[PDB]
Amino acid sequence: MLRWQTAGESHGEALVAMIEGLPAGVRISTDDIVSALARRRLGYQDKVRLLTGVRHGLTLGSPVAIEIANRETASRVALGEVAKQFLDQAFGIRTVAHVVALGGVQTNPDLPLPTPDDLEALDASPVRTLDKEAEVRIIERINEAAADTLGGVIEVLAYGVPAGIGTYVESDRRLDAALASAIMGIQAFKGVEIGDGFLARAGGIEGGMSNGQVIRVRGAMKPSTAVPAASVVAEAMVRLTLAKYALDKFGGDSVAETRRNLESYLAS
Amino acid sequence: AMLRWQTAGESHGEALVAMIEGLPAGVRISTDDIVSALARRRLGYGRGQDKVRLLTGVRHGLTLGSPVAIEIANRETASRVALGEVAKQFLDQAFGIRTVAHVVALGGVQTNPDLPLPTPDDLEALDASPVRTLDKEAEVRIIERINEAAADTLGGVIEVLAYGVPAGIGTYVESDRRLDAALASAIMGIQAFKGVEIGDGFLARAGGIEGGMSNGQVIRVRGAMKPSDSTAVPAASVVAEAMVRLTLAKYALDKFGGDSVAETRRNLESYLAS
Amino acid sequence: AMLRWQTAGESHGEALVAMIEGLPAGVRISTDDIVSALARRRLGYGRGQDKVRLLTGVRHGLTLGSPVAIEIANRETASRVALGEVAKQFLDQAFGIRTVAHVVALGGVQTNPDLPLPTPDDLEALDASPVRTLDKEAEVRIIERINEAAADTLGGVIEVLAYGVPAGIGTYVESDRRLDAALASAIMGIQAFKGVEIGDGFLARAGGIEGGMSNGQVIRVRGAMKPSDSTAVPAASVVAEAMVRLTLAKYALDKFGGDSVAETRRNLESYLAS
Amino acid sequence: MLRWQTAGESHGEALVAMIEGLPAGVRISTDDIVSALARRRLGYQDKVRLLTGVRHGLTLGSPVAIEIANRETASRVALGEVAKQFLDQAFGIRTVAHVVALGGVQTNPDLPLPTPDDLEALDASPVRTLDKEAEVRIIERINEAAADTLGGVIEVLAYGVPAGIGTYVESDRRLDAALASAIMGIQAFKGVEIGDGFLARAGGIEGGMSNGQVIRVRGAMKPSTAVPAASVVAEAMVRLTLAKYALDKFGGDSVAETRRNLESYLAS
Ligand SMILES: [Cl-]
Ligand SMILES: [Cl-]
Ligand SMILES: [Cl-]
Ligand SMILES: [Cl-]
Ligand SMILES: [Cl-]
Ligand SMILES: [Cl-]
Ligand SMILES: [Cl-]
Ligand SMILES: [Cl-]
Repeated sequence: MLRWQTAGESHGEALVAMIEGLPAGVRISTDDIVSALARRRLGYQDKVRLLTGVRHGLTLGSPVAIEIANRETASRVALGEVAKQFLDQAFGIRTVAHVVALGGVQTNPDLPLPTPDDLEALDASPVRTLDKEAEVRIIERINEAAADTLGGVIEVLAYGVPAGIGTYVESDRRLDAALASAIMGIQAFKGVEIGDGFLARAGGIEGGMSNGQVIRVRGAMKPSTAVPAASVVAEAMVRLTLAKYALDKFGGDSVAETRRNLESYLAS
Repeated sequence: AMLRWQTAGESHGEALVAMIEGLPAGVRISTDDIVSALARRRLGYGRGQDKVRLLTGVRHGLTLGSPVAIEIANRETASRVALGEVAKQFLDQAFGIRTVAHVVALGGVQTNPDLPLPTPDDLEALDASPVRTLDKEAEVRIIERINEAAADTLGGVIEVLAYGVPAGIGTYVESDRRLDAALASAIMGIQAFKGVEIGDGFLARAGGIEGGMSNGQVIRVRGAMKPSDSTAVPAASVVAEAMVRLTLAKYALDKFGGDSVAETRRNLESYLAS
Repeated sequence: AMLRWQTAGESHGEALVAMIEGLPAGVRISTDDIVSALARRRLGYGRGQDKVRLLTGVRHGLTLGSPVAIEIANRETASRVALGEVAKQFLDQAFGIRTVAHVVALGGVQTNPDLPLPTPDDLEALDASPVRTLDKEAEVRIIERINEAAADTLGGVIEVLAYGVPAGIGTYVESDRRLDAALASAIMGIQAFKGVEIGDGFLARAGGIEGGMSNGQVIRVRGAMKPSDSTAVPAASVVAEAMVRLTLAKYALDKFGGDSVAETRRNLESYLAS
Repeated sequence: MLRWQTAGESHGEALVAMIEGLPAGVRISTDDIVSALARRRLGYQDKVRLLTGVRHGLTLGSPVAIEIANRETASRVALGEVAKQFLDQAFGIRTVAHVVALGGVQTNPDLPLPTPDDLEALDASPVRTLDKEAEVRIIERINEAAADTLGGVIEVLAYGVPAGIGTYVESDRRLDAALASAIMGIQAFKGVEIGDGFLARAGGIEGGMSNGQVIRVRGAMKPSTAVPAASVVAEAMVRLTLAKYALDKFGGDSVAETRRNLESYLAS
């Protein structure tokens, strides 16, 4: 079972993150993590060590512990980076995060959904959106406001998820249940939807199981603005939950065995 | 032992079975209580009896502290509603916690938010309403809206409110163990639910949970669902109530413990004296 | 979902109830199988009927994949023995794993270790023996020993053997998740048990588990217990067998999975082809 | 719930141990841990950092992570040291570990049981026993043997445990069940007993619950000798299980609240 723990005080010598149950063969580097941490600072000099579980840039199958030199989101974002690598390398699964509403201003829903290829443009946007018209209105609104007190709605999309991850049983063990819980557990979040949700299309989860479509998770939040950073942190938690459920369903001891189990299932 | 439960049964086998472990000795519970809560899951506006046995864990009308197994005669929601009736009796007797469920929107037709929140004393009236709301005005539009539609295909929004929850249940740690996270999970795990809010979230007020923990105010949980010939939404609210109760029972039991309703009651009384 | 089980019932209430979740569809199981396994828990040398319902999870004699609830008519060991009968049928049908239980010592009187180990084909003979051993010589001394004693106060050592377990079940990681650790826990959690060995441990042979994992040999688990007018030891062996089976079912299900006995069987067949 | 994880490769830059759910107020230092690690080397230059969860020599209530600079038992022994501090400071509970048989030679059971005050004498004994007659026979036997292949039986005693920790319910959640599992999960162990066990007085656990007596746990093992080190490692795991169960039964958020909950229960 993929399991993780974080540690470290706002003003201490280090933050520690530890993840267990990841298979051997995942390519992960400290520069990957430094890069993932920089992204958390974005919105209108991190040092990382991989202490255990890695040799020659690959996971070994043992527990991976990360030391980050410095409330904090760093350690969760670091874990999300490891989860990101694993999901892509083992399954072709990739996520995207963006802000779809901030301070009451909505983005245009008729516009194309962002994709993983839009990552550079989203990092470049001060409020993490491709909707250039909404962005300038959001910026105006931020400037009329203190900044970190404004609310918003964020969205995380997951591509390449194969159908069949989750359970048909009605319980918190369903995939939409686990995701809803992962988001709402983030400070400031007050709501979560799968797809159109309250507006109701399914958002890629139907009857507790992924259906093969894009998974669209939205989180409402209400506590220099904090909304873009929240989208990034939420992406980390969505990645971790997705990694956990995908590994439970197709898990092998090495990334190569894991793909091999995906191709088997997918060929029947 | 954490409060833990399980259900079983096929929609056309002889019986449905529900089991719950971790409940303290001394909860006052009867088959009658359950037959009653089961009746309510059938209410709902349309346009076109239950037998219960307490197989284990109860003696002389009171829980023993051991696992309680319930046989309900015969997807099903009965075993969960039954379970919520047991949680209801525990919450009220040990903590004076009571919940209420109502439909705040159905098929696009919203109710009026200004109207005062329903309270537990409004139960009989809520059961009497075909669409489970106190908004007479809205009830007629919703009925109109159902009539112009197949009924059970319409979705809506439900609300569950919890009165009397003391402050300090849940945790500051940002994780799954937060009370708001567990409730989101409890709702979202019910078939057809696509959304969940604490307070007026997507529009916002904390809804009684701040920083992962109950603050003493009324707790408000909303859920959006979208699936004779009746609508499914009022019943969804009754099921959501069942799961909110179970979660609240679990978390309250964890904080105030006790091997008996009396001891649990004393631990709360003690905690509130600081 | 991990194989998971729960029992309930009071020693003088209407029924005992046992429930097990996570079992694959297609296990062949009948009330009859259970009445039978329940009869065996009563065997034991002395000096001075069961009704079973499969309330859920079974249709046309086969498991459905959903939770299985069992009502046994009426401390008790019946619900665990019932549960072990279900695990027995699963183990044998999905993996060809079968177990045997026997008493290797009682009241200080040891059996002879040189004699060949009992096999599953020795069941009928083991049931026929008042002290559940194939050591005719020892059986008479034990009976002698019981006679010179209150019978149920005498302790002893029991052994459970598991044939056909494939290699690779459990883990290398030094923790609770090792197969030998889980079995130690399964036994030690039974009332009166004070000791547990894998193989000939205290005297030593691996007993089929090395480095936290099954190696393909026969698995051997020993347990030391010390509490008409019969001895309790032969029945303890039957209960220990029930818990060893459940643990083995859990761990095997975790490694070979499958939503059906057929699919699980194919995953093992696949694993053994490397 | 007291929860711990360990990480680190036999030949890597560090070993990491992390423990969560410990209350604020436990006095613990890196010198305590260095000392506990030295004890593991004993039998016929460790550097430790407390990365998180501690300030002014006291736990804060958050997760405690430990870095140890170097199969390994170091990280478990480190966790046992933290567990030791907590158990003594919160409950007056203290443990002892010793070898009661090695290579077939038995110690004298008529002799006084060791106590926590016997710690210096036990560390000083090359085979961890107060039975001086048995010790020289054990040493002879070791010398007649390769050394690390000899088996033995170890014992861990726990003093000051209050009656009532565990459960009467027949399951692996009983205290004797949890302890049996903690020992047997250690490599090389093949058997565990509570009290006289197979010999059968109760060894301090009756009907799944501690009874107020001394808890006596024995572990049979069969893989320069390794038996004394195994006794120390087993003590670490017994400490952790005891800490976990005691905290579940009387746990408060600070050591002071925890004692206070013990005195309450104990006064009724
Ligand atoms: Cl990407
Ligand atoms: Cl907004
Ligand atoms: Cl609606
Ligand atoms: Cl009471
Ligand atoms: Cl004996
Ligand atoms: Cl099948
Ligand atoms: Cl000490
Ligand atoms: Cl020995």
